[PDB]
Amino acid sequence: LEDLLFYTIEKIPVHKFITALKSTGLRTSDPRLKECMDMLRLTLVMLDKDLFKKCVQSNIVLLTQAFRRKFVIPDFMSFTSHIDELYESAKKQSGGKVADYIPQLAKFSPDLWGVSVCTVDGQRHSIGDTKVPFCLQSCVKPLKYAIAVNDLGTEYVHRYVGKEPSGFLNEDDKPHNPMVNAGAIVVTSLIKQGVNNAEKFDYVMQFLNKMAGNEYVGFSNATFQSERESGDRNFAIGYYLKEKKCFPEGTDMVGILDFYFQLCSIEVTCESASVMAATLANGGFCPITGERVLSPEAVRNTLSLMHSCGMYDFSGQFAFHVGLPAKSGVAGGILLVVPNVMGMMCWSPPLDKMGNSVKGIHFCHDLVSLCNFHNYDNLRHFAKKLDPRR
Amino acid sequence: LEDLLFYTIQEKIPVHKFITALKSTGLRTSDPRLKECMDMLRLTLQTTVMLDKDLFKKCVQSNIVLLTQAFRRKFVIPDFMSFTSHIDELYESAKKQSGGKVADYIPQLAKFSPDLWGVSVCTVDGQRHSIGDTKVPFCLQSCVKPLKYAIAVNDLGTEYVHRYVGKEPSGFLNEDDKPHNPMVNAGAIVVTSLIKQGVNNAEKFDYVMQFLNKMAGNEYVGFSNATFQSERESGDRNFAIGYYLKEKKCFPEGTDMVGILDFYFQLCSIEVTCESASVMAATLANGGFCPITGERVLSPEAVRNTLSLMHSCGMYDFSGQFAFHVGLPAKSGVAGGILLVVPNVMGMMCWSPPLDKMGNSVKGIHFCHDLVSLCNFHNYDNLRHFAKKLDPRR
Amino acid sequence: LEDLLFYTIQEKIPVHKFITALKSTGLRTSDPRLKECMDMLRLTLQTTVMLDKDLFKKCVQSNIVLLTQAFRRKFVIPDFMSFTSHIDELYESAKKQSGGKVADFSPDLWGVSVCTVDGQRHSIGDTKVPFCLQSCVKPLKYAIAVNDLGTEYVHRYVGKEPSGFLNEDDKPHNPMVNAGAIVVTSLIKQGVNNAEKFDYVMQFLNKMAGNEYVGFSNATFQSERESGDRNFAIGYYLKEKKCFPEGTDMVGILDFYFQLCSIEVTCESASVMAATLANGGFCPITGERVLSPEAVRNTLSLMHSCGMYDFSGQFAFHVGLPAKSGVAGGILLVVPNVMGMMCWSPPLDKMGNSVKGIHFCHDLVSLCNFHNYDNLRHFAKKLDPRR
Amino acid sequence: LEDLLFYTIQEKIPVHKFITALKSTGLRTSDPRLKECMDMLRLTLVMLDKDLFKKCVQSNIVLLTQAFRRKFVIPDFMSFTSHIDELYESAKKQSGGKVADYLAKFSPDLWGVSVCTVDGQRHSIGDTKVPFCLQSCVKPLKYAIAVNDLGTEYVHRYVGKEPSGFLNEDDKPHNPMVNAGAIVVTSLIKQGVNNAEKFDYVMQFLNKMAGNEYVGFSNATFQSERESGDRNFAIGYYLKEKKCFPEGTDMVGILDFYFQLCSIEVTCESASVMAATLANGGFCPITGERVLSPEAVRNTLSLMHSCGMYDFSGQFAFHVGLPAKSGVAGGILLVVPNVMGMMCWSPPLDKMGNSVKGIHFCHDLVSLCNFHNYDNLRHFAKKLDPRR
Repeated sequence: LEDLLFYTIEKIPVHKFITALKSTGLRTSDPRLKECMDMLRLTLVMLDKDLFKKCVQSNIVLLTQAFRRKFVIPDFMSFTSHIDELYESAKKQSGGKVADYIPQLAKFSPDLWGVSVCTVDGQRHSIGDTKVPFCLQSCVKPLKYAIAVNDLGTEYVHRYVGKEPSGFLNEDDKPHNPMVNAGAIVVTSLIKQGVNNAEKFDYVMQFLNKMAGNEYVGFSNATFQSERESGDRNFAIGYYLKEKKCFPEGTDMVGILDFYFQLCSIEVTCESASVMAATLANGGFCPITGERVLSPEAVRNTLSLMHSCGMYDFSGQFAFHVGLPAKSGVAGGILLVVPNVMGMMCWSPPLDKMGNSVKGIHFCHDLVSLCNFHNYDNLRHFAKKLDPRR
Repeated sequence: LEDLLFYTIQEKIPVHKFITALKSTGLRTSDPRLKECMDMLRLTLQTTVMLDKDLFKKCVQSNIVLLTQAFRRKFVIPDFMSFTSHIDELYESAKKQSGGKVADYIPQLAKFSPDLWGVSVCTVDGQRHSIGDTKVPFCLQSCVKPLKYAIAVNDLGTEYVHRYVGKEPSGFLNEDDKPHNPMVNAGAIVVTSLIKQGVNNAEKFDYVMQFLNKMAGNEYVGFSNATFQSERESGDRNFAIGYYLKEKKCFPEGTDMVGILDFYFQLCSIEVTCESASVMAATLANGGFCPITGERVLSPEAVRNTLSLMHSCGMYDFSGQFAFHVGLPAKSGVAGGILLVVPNVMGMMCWSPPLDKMGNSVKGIHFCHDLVSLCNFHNYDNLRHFAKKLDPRR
Repeated sequence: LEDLLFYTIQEKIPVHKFITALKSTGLRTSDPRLKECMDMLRLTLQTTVMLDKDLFKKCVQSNIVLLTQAFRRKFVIPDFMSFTSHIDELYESAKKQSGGKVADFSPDLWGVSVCTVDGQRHSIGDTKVPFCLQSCVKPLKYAIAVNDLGTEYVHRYVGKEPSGFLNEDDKPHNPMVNAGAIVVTSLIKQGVNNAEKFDYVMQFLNKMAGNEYVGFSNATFQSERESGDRNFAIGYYLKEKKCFPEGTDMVGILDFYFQLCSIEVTCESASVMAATLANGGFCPITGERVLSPEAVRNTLSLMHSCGMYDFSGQFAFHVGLPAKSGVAGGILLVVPNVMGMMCWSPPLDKMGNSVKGIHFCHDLVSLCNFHNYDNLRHFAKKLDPRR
Repeated sequence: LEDLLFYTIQEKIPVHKFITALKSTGLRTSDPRLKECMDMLRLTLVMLDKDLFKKCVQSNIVLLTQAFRRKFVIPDFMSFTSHIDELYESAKKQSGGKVADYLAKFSPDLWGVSVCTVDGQRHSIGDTKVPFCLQSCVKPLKYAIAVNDLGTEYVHRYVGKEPSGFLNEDDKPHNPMVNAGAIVVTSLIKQGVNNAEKFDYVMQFLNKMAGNEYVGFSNATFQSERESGDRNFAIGYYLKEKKCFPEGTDMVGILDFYFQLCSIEVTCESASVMAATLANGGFCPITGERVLSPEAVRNTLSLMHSCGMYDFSGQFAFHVGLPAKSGVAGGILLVVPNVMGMMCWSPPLDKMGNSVKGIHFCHDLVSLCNFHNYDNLRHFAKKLDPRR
């Protein structure tokens, strides 16, 4: 196992192993690599059979699979080369306008652009401004919906909200889906019922942590305050939803919107969020931690509704061309999921008429032109498309 | 080579025991890709029941690759015999769903017994299974919409086709005045206008028929003149659509709209069985390559576009719900057929005449829900973690 | 002058004889226009029961003109007694229709008040029972806005046409829908608090009613206030689309809005308001000009098209009279140039309109040609009260 | 009787003097109801005395008395037509809008306004006697015939009573004023008969309404409507599909009848009598004949009010406050209930599909006079009332 892996790389200089590992896409920071990385820390510049396996033994299974090219993208280093090329073609689109409707959204420089990819195997790549935290805004919708369905199951959740695109309420007298603001609001009321906004938020927060594999998650109070004061439309919705009895019994609405606004102000970076999208691409299992955050039905349902409802008015166009479930938000983030392969976060503040990141949208189209990630792309015949999984 | 495979089935090998092993891969002896081998076997049985290396290699030599993959269980569904057994269970479960009304609006659709129910599977590897009434021919009707839309996009390309017709569900014309998509009648009619322009219907129809043959691997494709006459006569709302389309200039220049409507009804009147249709379905599942004949019928462009639209628009008003729960591109028609594609896996046709309020076959819809509950074919199901679903792929 | 009148009713005229002929013109002795004359009779009765050219003239002098037109049969309904006879018959017929559901007031409560443009009054049923204007206030308050701010201003904020939340211009559809009524409410007496606002609208409402009963139900207000989720939704959507005038406090505007819906009237009191619109802005009993013709016309047009909720198209077609209904069960009904009236029954039909009222309005038009498009010269079988 | 009249008009009465007086009440010597009295005048034909006057005038003295005793709706007509002129001139200066090309022959310069009161008083200015197709203006007329023969309950079994805002909740067209409804109405009239007979009937009906003034048919327009009528065929098949026609209806035929109806020709003059008939409660003002039941006239006016102007109907009914019908030929059939009716014709149409000049004229008409539905008769403020 370890021995086998040992030769694969009479004495192994650590830095040689480190690079070999970093080329598989895995990060030394990987939670699943801790024991091995610690063991390396302990020993620390060259390793031998007995010793190597001493460090590696604990993680050997994951290390073997990285080195013996069994990850979803066998050649990651090449794949990231294309990601960079794509990232840069999109960088060249300066159009669109940053949402100014609140000061926190206005602050952001138009030229912040980043793409963070995390596969279902935990292979990571980043380019651009990945580490800059920004608000999930509408990107939180699929996430909290996932939490909702995960906790309460599909049937309960959809007693309250619809399964399809509108085209305020539908014929059943419920919001059309969780991706619209009315739907999202209703969903917000389903999560952790009978508890105060503080604990509710803590719960959701801890849940987003699991999804991120404990990568950066935060809260913008500045954004929250601005969301609250300027939230007149959301209030109009709340009051309508209340009058239509769309909420669970014993719901304090004004609280649900307070809660709702908070979720929208939850902060992420491209990195942290790409892992969240990976958890969705991995069937509920966080790729880096390996823990099961969400139930498959919750993930399935979410991926469905990001497909149909995800892009706002660009959803149909998006689904037809990109053919991938994705979530957009006013922050300029696009949470993009390629099922069974990877997930990613694209962030640029400038948005188009539809309200989606211009660069992100551009990048998504490009990404799918290049590789066959399109839902209806065929695995055996994809014509001239590049397949990163081979 | 073949040689290795001989040991993969004693010194001398009964012919019938080679057959049953082959037939168990889900493959059929009728397979066009098996012909050279199947013929050597039939010929050899003349020169007489049993074989030896050299004699075996004599028969299997041409088709070994396919035969090797089959006996090396390298096909999509490695255990086909087990998978089909589940299909039969789901079939029986749906057979118990007698609700729904057969479409009476014309004599040809009313002629059908409410109890005609069949399912046919064809994988991308040519593995076949059928149960219920597979052999009974019925009109595609709306099941033809994706197929003819595939043809247009194949010939004319995405960009052109969608100048005339839209890419998304309606939710008569969209904002740009094009029909909403190829899946609605307004769209299907427009698309019908795009195929084989500048020729008379007879040749247009023949072209479309050629195409359909290739897609069915030359299995049964036919025409019901009875239905065509009745579609023609009763087609008032299609004509309304035709005139609105002409008035709105949705058709290409020089289009003859009354003729395009004749062509349209003709296409709706094209006949298939569950078997022949399931192969057409598997082609879309196979990225444009007919799973049984190995020929490339459709461009990946066309196939992808079609699957997307069948996903969003294919189930009528049950589309949103269908895509959510079943999560497979599918197409329903008044005939009671459901053209179902599981990408990268297989394709199938479920046929029952009784329709639900949405217009979809009751037993079909029921079967499709069940199908996805059992196995993870749902678009967004995970290949690694599908919980307690079963995965025929392994 | 009055001389003539004298001989129109022997050497001496018993007073009762004068009152009874007067009350037959449909006029009421309480008519503010009759005050002087009636004051004089009560005084003469103190200085005692008969009148004479000099005594008479002394009483009827001040009021002659009205009293003259009254007895020259020159009012709009020349024969009132015979008209009110039919109203009573129409009342009893509609009374027999008990279908409908009360808002959640007895279901049995039903009543009709007629006030013509000449001040002629008739009342039957429970007409003194006070009830909330509710949506019946919408036209009245729109009339105030148009009156004060002019047509062009008011309609910068709200639309003139039936809906078919906001229209293409992002204004509410009209003053008759809630969104439109809430916006309109925002137009009246800007820059002042709700107390002074409410008074202003109330004094206006008093003039329209000829100072007849106008009141406010706080019980209703508190209810409409807590249960108002629908309107608060509308208030925020309105605020979000900037449909209000700059510097509007919407939460305050909504409170004002609930206040206007809670204003109480009676069938009688209200019928005068209706007759005011029928009179081109002049309260028929006082003679004061309450509203501008511009305002009165705009209101009637919108009551015609938008007034009955979803029954507007059907009501305007068949009845052809501008009218407004409210959840309280009242129907504000105006016959232009003729009269105005208030039908009130609590039980409502599926449309939100009073079962009895709606029935009455249909009956009314079938009998008399008041229909917008009925003809004055050839009405066929319809009776014409103006002759 | 007539003796009374005679003194009103010295010992003897030069005929021309009676003419000009007669013509000044707005009446026309061409007036059908004056026929007997006009006959007698040429019979005698340059002065008249009692006997002789009473001889010629006796015939119709009730009309001549009313006219000369200013008992007509507009007592001072000669003043009123002066304002109509001013209004006409004011409107004639609107050069905006486009002629319907889809008629192009018609010069955009053509503008005319014909007035006919409920008393038979006539006035014309601009291009009155140029014939033009009713087109959509025929819809209310068509509907009135239907409701006249078939009654309210039957006609509205097939078509709706209210504005749209293709079919309504009941699956019937929204009203007679939309092509869908108009087509349906057309299938209602004179059923069980061939289009040749159907057309003759509607033609005779329209004649009545016009008091036998010009009514005609443009085959040119008709052929063109048929060839370009794809929209109407689409509607036709949809109606057929939804079973909106009476059973046994030949849908393709109806469309043809429909096309023919839109191609019927009127002049501002003949058409104003039609509108006047609708203003007079179904009685043709000039003939005196009863053409339409009050039921039909009332229903027609209601629907013209709400549905008449296309998308401008709401804006129109609000401001103008008069029932009217507009058409692609640039015609506007305008009805003032109980007062008069008129046709305003200019080819160029605004974005709404309404005659630019006509619309402009109507607005001016109601600003000047209180003909507005909800204008008050006692207090109109600063408006002008032709009825006094």
